[PDB]
Parts: sequence; structure tokens; C-alpha cells
Amino acid sequence: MKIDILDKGFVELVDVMGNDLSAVRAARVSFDMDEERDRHLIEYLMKHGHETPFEHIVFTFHVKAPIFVARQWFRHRIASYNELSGRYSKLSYEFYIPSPERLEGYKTTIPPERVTEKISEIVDKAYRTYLELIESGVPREVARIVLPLNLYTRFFWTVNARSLMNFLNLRADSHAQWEIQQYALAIARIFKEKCPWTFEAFLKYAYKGDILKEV
Amino acid sequence: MKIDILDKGFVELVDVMGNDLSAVRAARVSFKDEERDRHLIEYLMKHGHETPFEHIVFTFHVKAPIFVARQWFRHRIASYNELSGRYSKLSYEFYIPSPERLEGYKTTIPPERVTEKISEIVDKAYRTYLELIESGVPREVARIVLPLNLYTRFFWTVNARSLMNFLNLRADSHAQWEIQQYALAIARIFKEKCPWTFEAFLKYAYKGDILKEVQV
Amino acid sequence: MKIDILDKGFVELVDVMGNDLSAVRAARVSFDMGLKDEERDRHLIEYLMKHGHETPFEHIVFTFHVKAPIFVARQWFRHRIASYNELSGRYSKLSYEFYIPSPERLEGYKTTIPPERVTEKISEIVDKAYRTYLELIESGVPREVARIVLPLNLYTRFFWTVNARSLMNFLNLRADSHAQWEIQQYALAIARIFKEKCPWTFEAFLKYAYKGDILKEVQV
Amino acid sequence: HMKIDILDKGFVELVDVMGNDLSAVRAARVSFDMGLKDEERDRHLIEYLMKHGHETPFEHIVFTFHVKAPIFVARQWFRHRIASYNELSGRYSKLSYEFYIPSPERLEGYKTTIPPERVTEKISEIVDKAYRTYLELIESGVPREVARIVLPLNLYTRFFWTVNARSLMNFLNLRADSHAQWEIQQYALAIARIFKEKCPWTFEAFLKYAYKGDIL
Ligand SMILES: Cc1cc2nc3c(=O)[nH]c(=O)nc-3n(C[C@H](O)[C@H](O)[C@H](O)COP(=O)(O)OP(=O)(O)OC[C@H]3O[C@@H](n4cnc5c(N)ncnc54)[C@H](O)[C@@H]3O)c2cc1C
Ligand SMILES: Cc1cc2nc3c(=O)[nH]c(=O)nc-3n(C[C@H](O)[C@H](O)[C@H](O)COP(=O)(O)OP(=O)(O)OC[C@H]3O[C@@H](n4cnc5c(N)ncnc54)[C@H](O)[C@@H]3O)c2cc1C
Ligand SMILES: Cc1cc2nc3c(=O)[nH]c(=O)nc-3n(C[C@H](O)[C@H](O)[C@H](O)COP(=O)(O)OP(=O)(O)OC[C@H]3O[C@@H](n4cnc5c(N)ncnc54)[C@H](O)[C@@H]3O)c2cc1C
Ligand SMILES: Cc1cc2nc3c(=O)[nH]c(=O)nc-3n(C[C@H](O)[C@H](O)[C@H](O)COP(=O)(O)OP(=O)(O)OC[C@H]3O[C@@H](n4cnc5c(N)ncnc54)[C@H](O)[C@@H]3O)c2cc1C
Ligand SMILES: O=c1[nH]c(=O)n([C@H]2C[C@H](O)[C@@H](COP(=O)(O)O)O2)cc1F
Ligand SMILES: O=c1[nH]c(=O)n([C@H]2C[C@H](O)[C@@H](COP(=O)(O)O)O2)cc1F
Ligand SMILES: O=c1[nH]c(=O)n([C@H]2C[C@H](O)[C@@H](COP(=O)(O)O)O2)cc1F
Ligand SMILES: O=c1[nH]c(=O)n([C@H]2C[C@H](O)[C@@H](COP(=O)(O)O)O2)cc1F
Repeated sequence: MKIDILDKGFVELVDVMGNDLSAVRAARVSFDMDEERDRHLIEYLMKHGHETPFEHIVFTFHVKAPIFVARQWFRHRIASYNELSGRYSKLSYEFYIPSPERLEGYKTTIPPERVTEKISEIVDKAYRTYLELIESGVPREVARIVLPLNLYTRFFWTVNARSLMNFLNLRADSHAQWEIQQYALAIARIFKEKCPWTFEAFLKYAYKGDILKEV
Repeated sequence: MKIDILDKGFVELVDVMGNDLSAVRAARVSFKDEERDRHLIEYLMKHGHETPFEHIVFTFHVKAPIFVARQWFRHRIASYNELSGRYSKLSYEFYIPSPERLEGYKTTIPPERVTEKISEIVDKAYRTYLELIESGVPREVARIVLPLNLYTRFFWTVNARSLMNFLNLRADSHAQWEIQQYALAIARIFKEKCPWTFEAFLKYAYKGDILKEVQV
Repeated sequence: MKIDILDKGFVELVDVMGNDLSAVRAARVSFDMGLKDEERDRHLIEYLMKHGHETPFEHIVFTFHVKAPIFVARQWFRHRIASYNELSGRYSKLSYEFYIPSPERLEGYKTTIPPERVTEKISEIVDKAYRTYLELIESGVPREVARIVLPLNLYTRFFWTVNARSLMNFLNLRADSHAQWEIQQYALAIARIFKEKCPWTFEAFLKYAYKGDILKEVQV
Repeated sequence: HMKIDILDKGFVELVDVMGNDLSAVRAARVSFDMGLKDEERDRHLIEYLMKHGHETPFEHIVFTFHVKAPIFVARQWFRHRIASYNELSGRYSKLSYEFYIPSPERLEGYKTTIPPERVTEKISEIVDKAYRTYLELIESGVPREVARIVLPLNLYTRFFWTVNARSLMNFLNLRADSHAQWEIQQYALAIARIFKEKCPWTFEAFLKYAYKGDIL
């Protein structure tokens, strides 16, 4: 399961442990204890704020996104990450170039297409400088500091359903930067596919964002 | 995989995400070569690069005495869900030390006596507990008379990194003998599911003193 | 500040880092700003609270000294985003101190025997249990084993260091009617101390983020 | 309060502190139902805790730092999850013209084609070009959050960092080390200096029995 994001990014499901019943199983071991009663249990937990059971469902995603997006994403501390190193490996000539539509709703002094060019220009100059420095003998960890924030990076993300729902509340929301919103929509999609009951209950009683209830 | 512990407890594997290769894929950030992948696991462990192992996750079902659970629950980097003494009626299941548990201490009374002394207050406490309930006393208040050796059950979801920290601390002679027994069981299961990580752990990071002397 | 809880327990403030302004300074770095005036700053706290910007409050930290029954501590210790250090039954000779519910504790439930009867039967188990505990020790039984006969109402002690964000989550969950009465009582004391040290944050918390019920009916 | 300048335009500034060495002693002492004692026994306890890996007591010592560092350094720093952060926003505020320009010495031990002076020149140039484009887009009507994506990783950012002594020591083990990038090493050294100043005993014990790095 893979979903393309932005111009060169993506979100792909690597692994998953459990499903909706994993939360039911965990929670049930509380009352010292059926598709109908179990699904209702999930609604009950979601409705009353008992989310610890959902921590027993875990996902591992492989993500490709611009650094400025990853910086916001990595602020979510209740999760595990492993990302490509700009000091250990040579960075690929891959940058996020906003589409003209990105600026829609904004009256700019110059046509959107021009903005696209300006950004692509800097990217090109920075990357060339980067390559020159390396070939010149400068260590990679130093050379890459001239590279712009829209440079793509990749990382593995392991997170449980509870932290994932917090992520969606904050990132699958109009207040979050559009770019990460797009990734969050992808995460939600995959989450829905693997845990329909939990996702359904989440949207109905806990989800605090706005966009998931309109897309 | 279900292993009996003490007189009435157990450790059961409920689920697991990944295997040794999960740590390898995460470290490389990719997606093949047994020799190279195994080498990487050792490399990561030897140099303290522990984060890749967080991508391996386990869910256990555990039955243990509350005094053991209290120590176990001090490990904050994990998820727990346990039976409630205020929501359900507690079963008559208590941990009675084996006659050999005190074999090594200068005791004045015979092992059978200790067993009888413990079994005695246990029976009295539970009887009192049931009495209060039947009398209308809320469960949450009635259970306060129950001894710390009462058995409880919980689900534990933890990643390999935090699990290794648990083994360093609990699979060790300094920890209470009772939790050591559980830690040995967790270690066996870990070893079965992640042989490479487990071996590299014992070889380069394990800080305890029993897993190196004991088998699996 | 040392508030008595239940019959022998307590909550005491050991230390604190920062105050309402600590959260303001933290939040301001976002817009490349610092403090302003007490009017604008207090407005920010309220603003942060109502919009779900919780991280700034993580910069306010408290350390409490708590004495409570083990069954209460077990619930308390489930809050993982905090630090704890507790008295050890493996390393220390536990003293004779147990939580004996007051007669009023059962007020509201139609029981068979008198509230005073429940009291005596609880104290009975306690005495017999502690009795056996000392005997086992006197007999050479190591403390870590001897204590397993002790009941859950035995009092324990611990230090608790937690930041304002986690503390608010604690209050949402424990200063609430769904939590056991015993820990509710402790949560009220935590709230009282919180209110005194961070009045702006506290007030903003009750009006905008607090999800519990009792703090809106009870004072401080 | 303390402030140490790092790199060409950065700094590490102590904002607040909760507790001191004795805070760890008090927290630890509760285990034996005890409290503070003399200076000789208390300091000895700290070394004891450190030696045997009993680290929880140190979690009761907390610091709040105010840091100004380039983004590439901050990204590594923010990987330390057991802490609290609040940082300057590129989508909410106009970013200032401050970039980390390596000094000629930075390339020490590295023989490069073009003179180090030239490396400095080239870095400043791309930096200048990117920033001007940034302002151009901003005055052009482009949202701050979009315009800033052309800015390089050596752009200076600012943030508040609240961390307890236990996590701080893990930070030093990893960042106050030759394996970590030189730039963050410099920040780590300033962090250690402040730590030492505020918690002499803890720091001394840490360096003698727990510190895993190689530059302190
Ligand atoms: C619209 C928007 C604007 C933002 N603007 C800024 C900004 O200007 N500056 C900035 O620095 N950040 C900003 N952020 C990032 C924000 O401050 C959080 O870091 C981010 O949302 C990650 O959330 P989290 O802390 O809830 O999650 P996680 O770090 O993944 O934590 C999940 C849960 O565990 C918790 N938790 C984890 N660790 C701790 C701890 N140490 N103490 C107490 N509770 C803890 C909380 O209950 C939390 O919700 C913004 C986010 C959004 C969505
Ligand atoms: C032999 C033995 C004796 C003990 N005696 C006592 C006693 O007398 N009193 C007592 O209260 N406890 C005692 N403990 C419990 C001990 O203090 C820890 O709570 C327990 O080992 C759990 O370990 P942990 O903190 O490493 O693990 P986890 O809580 O699972 O944490 C794992 C890792 O994340 C970290 N971490 C998590 N949270 C934080 C945080 N908030 N700040 C900084 N780092 C963090 C550290 O790197 C840690 O190793 C004892 C344990 C053992 C094994
Ligand atoms: C009325 C009531 C009834 C309860 N009944 C039961 C029961 O029957 N069985 C039982 O076992 N427990 C029960 N509990 C305990 C409950 O499951 C939680 O452990 C307790 O409320 C502590 O809350 P917390 O997880 O939100 O807080 P903390 O552990 O302090 O965590 C604070 C925040 O960080 C988060 N967080 C921390 N760690 C993780 C993680 N690993 N993954 C994802 N997010 C994380 C979340 O955003 C969280 O709210 C009950 C609690 C209450 C108040
Ligand atoms: C020389 C060097 C090279 C590096 N190279 C890379 C690289 O190529 N790619 C990359 O992505 N990162 C890299 N890193 C970052 C590294 O992977 C860690 O993210 C960083 O050191 C932060 O450390 P930490 O996890 O120990 O600390 P914190 O996140 O602050 O955690 C402190 C303690 O709590 C723990 N803990 C916290 N959360 C969890 C959890 N969810 N599960 C289990 N235990 C937990 C552990 O005991 C840990 O030591 C590198 C770091 C160094 C020093
Ligand atoms: O929407 C946001 N999301 C986020 O996670 N940050 C955190 C990410 C980074 O650590 C710092 C600066 O972010 P940015 O420049 O994207 O605003 O604050 C800020 C925002 F505005
Ligand atoms: O070996 C131990 N393991 C442990 O986790 N504690 C923590 C558990 C509990 O929160 C408190 C007291 O534990 P105990 O009475 O078992 O010593 O400290 C203490 C020990 F001695
Ligand atoms: O109100 C509660 N609060 C709580 O923290 N638990 C957690 C505490 C313990 O780990 C386990 C059983 O608790 P208890 O017997 O008190 O119900 O679940 C349970 C409740 F019902
Ligand atoms: O020394 C390092 N420290 C660090 O924290 N990372 C993490 C930071 C970032 O999230 C990603 C890429 O870092 P960098 O490009 O600096 O190598 O991995 C990587 C290193 F090599």
C-alpha cells in the first residue's frame, strides 16, 4: 500500500501489528473477559476517552517528504524514527517544487508559475554548490548545509494507533501546513484500511481536526 | 508460546511485529543478504545505535502477583492494560512461595510453616473480601484488604529496545527473584523471535548477570 | 505546603520550576518574541489553552512528596509521563500504617452490616496481616517475601516530578467522578497546589481544557 | 543564568533550573524510608547511584535552556524525545538573516581543491542568494511557510529546551562525542559546562563512572 504525496513524495505501509480486535483484546483483559459487541466496545472506549487499548495496534511506515515537513513530523515524540543521513550519504537531487495551484487564494506580485521558477532556480544553484564543495574535498556533513529545506528525505516511522490519532488530530487539520496535511490524509487512509472500526469510531467521537470530515 | 511462571503465573506471546530484519530495514531506511544483515545487527548493538530496534514490537499477556506487576509497571516506555479490582470481582489466586524459595536463608521456622503462615492470612483476607462484597460494599473498596501476592493479569506491548532495557534490569540477580523468573521467560520468547538481535545483545549490550549463565 | 489526605496520607510540594510566565516565554519564541506585559502575557496563556497549544506548559515542572495507600499509588503510577521514586518493601521494614475508610465512605450504598462493622473487619485483616509480616521477618524471612502478605491499603511514599502538561492530563483523569474516590482526594490537593503556583494556567485550564467534573463544582 | 556563545552566531543560555545534586539524594533516599544526611554520605550516594546505573533519581533535576543554533544542528538535537521543546516558527514569523558560516579552520585535516577561504566564500554566496529570493517571494505575496523552503539548512533557529538530568546525560553521551557532528559537539560542550556548574557532584560522578563519550 503506497500513496504519492506532493510532487516526489510518498507514504508506504511497511508493517502493521494487530487490528481493531487487538484493542478489544487488550481492553477486555480488564473485566477479566462477537463482532457486534466488540465493535460497540470500540465506540465505548473512543467515546469515554479510554485510549490506552489502542496503543496495542502498531504501524511502521516508510515516508519520503521535504525536510521542512519532516521537521514538523519529528516533533511527535511518542513514536520511533530512522532517517537518511546527510552526513553519511550523498543526498539525491530531489526537491519539493510547489505546484502553481499551491499559491491559489493568494494574489502575488508575480504569476504562480514564476514563483515555481524562482524556487527551482535556488534549488539548482544550491545543489550545484553542494556538489562542487564535495568534489572540492569538503566533508558531506558540511557541504549539505547549503541545501534548502525543500530537499527530500526518507524515514521509517513506527507509531501506535493512539499516537497516530493524536498525529491526525494535529496534522489532518487546516491549521497545519498544507504540505503535511497531505501526508496526514495518506496516513489516515491507511489507518482506515487496517482498522476500520477504530477509524470510524475515531472520526465520530474523538477526531478534533476538520479536513478528515470533508475529504 | 505460553510459559508457566511461579505457582500460578505465566507469560504468553500475543503478537509480534517484525523480526531481526525489521531493525535492519529501519537502519538502512529501505523497503536479502543473511551475512551482511547479521553483521549490521552486531554493528548497531556494538556501537550503541539502539533506535533501529524500536521497530520490532511485541505484545505479551502476563499473569503475575501484584508485587511483581508493580515493579514491572515502572517501565514507562511500553503500553499496559490490566484487570481492574474496582470493575471485576477478583479471583482466589495468590502466589505461595515454593518450599525452596527461602532455601538459602537462615530461617528459624520450617518452609512448610512459612507456606502455612502465608496461605493463612491469604485465605482470611479473601474470605473477608467476599464477605464485604456480598454485604454491599463496593468492589473498589472491598479489595483493599487483599494481600500483595494476589495474582493479576495484563497485556504488555513493548518494542525490542525497551524490552532489552527490561532484561538488563530484571534478568539480573539484583532484581527480586520473582520478577527474574518472568524476565527469563520474556528473554526466551525474545530469543526465539529475534535470534540475531538477542545474540548481539548478550554479546555487546546486556548488563545483567543471569542470561549469560543461563540457557535461552 | 503539606495537605493531609485520607486518614494518614498527604501531598506535599517539594519543589517547582517556573510559573505561568515560563509558559509564556516558551510560547513567544514561536513569533520570535519574548515577554510583554502582565495583561498581554496572561491573555496568551488563556489563548494557548483554548486552542490546544499544550507544549508551552511542559516548561513548568513540579516535584511532590506523596504518602498514599498502595492501591492508590498503583493507579497514580500508570501516568508514564512523569518521574517516580518510591519507598521499597524489598529494602525497608514497612511500618504499621494502613488506610482505614471512614464510616462516611460507604454513604450512598445500601449495605447489610453497619459502616462501623466494615471498619472493624478491615482493621482486623490489617492487624492479622501486619502481625504475620513481622513474624516472618523475625523468623528470618527476607523482607521482599515477608511483605507479600501485606494488604493493598498499606501506606507507601514517593517523590513525583511532573510537568504542567502531564499534570493537567492527570487532573482530567483523576480529578473526576469516574476515578476512585480515594485518588480523587489526592487529585484535589494537586489541583490546589497547581492553582497556587500557576493561577493563570490553572484558571485557563478549567475554563478551556479541563475535561473532568469535580474541579468545576469544588473550590480550588 | 549563564550564556555561552557557540559557532559564529549561536549560543546556549540557561533559563532556569529546578533542584541540585541533593534533589537526587532526597528522591533516592525515600527507597530506604530515609532522607538527607551529611555531605560525605550524600555525595557518596550520588557516585553509588551513578556507578550502579540507578538513574531515575536524577530525573528530579530539571533544566530549561534557550538555544540558538542552525537548523541542521537543531534537527539532530530534536531527535532526543525525552525532553520538551518550543521553537521559532518559519510559517509564523519573518526569518532573520543569520546563517552559520563555517570558519576556515573547520576544514582542518581536510585537504581541499579550492582554498578554505573559497569554501567560506561559496557558502556565503548561496546563502545570500537564497535569502534574497526568500524576501523577494515574501514581498511578492507568497505565504511565509512556502517562501522559507528555499532557505538553507545553516539558517539559525531558536528554541527553549527543558530536560531532566537523566536525559541530559544521555544527550552528552551521544553529542559530547567525536562521532557526533562537530557543530553539535560544540553545543554539547556548553551544555556540559552548565550542567557541571549547577550539579558538580552529579556531573563529576557521571564523568567518572557513566559518561560514554570521548571529549569531556
Ligand atoms: C497548527 C500547529 C502549529 C504549531 N506551531 C508550533 C510553534 O510555533 N513552535 C513549536 O515548537 N512547535 C509548534 N507545533 C508543534 C507542537 O508544539 C507539537 O510539538 C506537535 O503538535 C507534536 O505534538 P504532541 O506534543 O502532542 O505529540 P507527541 O510529542 O507525539 O506526544 C503525544 C502525547 O504524549 C504527550 N507528551 C509527550 N511527551 C511529553 C512530555 N515530555 N510532557 C508532557 N506531555 C508529553 C501529550 O499528551 C501528547 O499529546 C505546532 C503544531 C501544529 C499542529
Ligand atoms: C534492582 C532494582 C532496584 C530498584 N529499586 C527501586 C527503589 O528503591 N525505588 C523506586 O522508586 N524504584 C526502584 N527501581 C525501579 C527503577 O527506579 C526504575 O523505575 C525501573 O528500573 C524502570 O526503568 P527505566 O527507567 O530504565 O525504564 P523505563 O521507564 O521503561 O524507561 C526506559 C528508558 O527511557 C528513559 N526514560 C523514560 N522516561 C524518562 C524520563 N521521564 N526522564 C528521563 N529518562 C526517561 C531512559 O533512558 C530509560 O532507561 C528498581 C529497579 C531495579 C531493577
Ligand atoms: C476512570 C478510569 C478507569 C481506568 N480503568 C483501567 C483498567 O480497567 N485497566 C488499566 O490497565 N488501566 C485503567 N486506567 C488507567 C488508564 O488506562 C491510563 O493508564 C491512565 O489514565 C494514565 O493515563 P495516560 O495514558 O493518558 O497518561 P500518561 O501515561 O501519563 O500519558 C500522558 C500522554 O502521553 C501519552 N502517551 C504516553 N505514553 C504513550 C504510548 N506509549 N503510546 C501512545 N501515547 C502515549 C498520551 O497522549 C497520554 O494521554 C483507568 C483510568 C481512569 C482515569
Ligand atoms: C553519531 C550519531 C549518528 C546518528 N545517525 C543517525 C542516522 O543515520 N539516522 C537517524 O534517523 N538517526 C541517527 N542518529 C540519531 C539517533 O538514532 C537517536 O535518535 C539520537 O541519538 C537520540 O537518542 P535517544 O533515542 O537515545 O534519545 P531520546 O529520544 O531522548 O531517548 C532517551 C532514552 O529513552 C529511550 N526511549 C525514548 N523513546 C523510546 C521509544 N519509543 N522506544 C524505546 N526506547 C525509547 C531510551 O532508553 C533512550 O536512550 C544518530 C546519533 C548519533 C549520536
Ligand atoms: O505547524 C507547525 N508544526 C510543527 O511541528 N512546528 C515545529 C516544527 C519545528 O521544530 C519548529 C519550526 O517549524 P516551522 O518553521 O515549520 O514553522 O516548530 C511548527 C509549526 F508552525
Ligand atoms: O526491585 C525493585 N523493582 C522496582 O520496580 N521497584 C519500584 C516498584 C515500586 O514502585 C516501588 C517499591 O517496590 P518494592 O516494594 O517491591 O521494593 O519501587 C523497587 C524494587 F526494589
Ligand atoms: O480507576 C482506575 N485507575 C487506574 O489507574 N487503573 C489501572 C491501575 C492498575 O494498574 C490496574 C488495576 O487497577 P484497580 O484494581 O485499582 O482497578 O489498572 C484502574 C482503574 F480502575
Ligand atoms: O549525527 C547525527 N545525529 C542525528 O540526530 N541524526 C538524525 C537527525 C535527522 O533526523 C536525520 C538526518 O541527519 P543528518 O542529515 O544530520 O545526518 O537523522 C543523524 C546523524 F547523522
